[PDB]
Amino acid sequence: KVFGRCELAAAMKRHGLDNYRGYSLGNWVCAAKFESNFNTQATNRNTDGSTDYGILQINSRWWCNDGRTPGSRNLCNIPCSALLSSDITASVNCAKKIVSDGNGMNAWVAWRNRCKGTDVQAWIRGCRL
Ligand code: NA
Repeated sequence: KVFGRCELAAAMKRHGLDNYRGYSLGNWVCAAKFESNFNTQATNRNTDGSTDYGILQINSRWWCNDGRTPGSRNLCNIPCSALLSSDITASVNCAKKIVSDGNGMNAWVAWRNRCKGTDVQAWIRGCRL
């Protein structure tokens, strides 16, 4: 599913991301925009053989099992295909583990390069939250 901007904000807010680990909702929306363009089914392959999955582009080396990533961990205890659902719950739950792990939202290179230090409140302006 391809979310609208305010639709995804609302969904993220109901799953408890606003201000999670001190990261306001506009941070998450901004990171989803550039990681995937709001498209749950998104995937992208990395040089090291891993793949990034879903709205938040979560990586199979550490966080999910795809069966084709050697030696990798599955710290979220889920198959990577669960991250492609129209129901973003599974991705949100996994992202809460990522952002708590020590580097905060710097785990998302699109966030670091395109959202960090910007007026990320823009991303939820206009929305009925
Ligand atoms: Na894995």
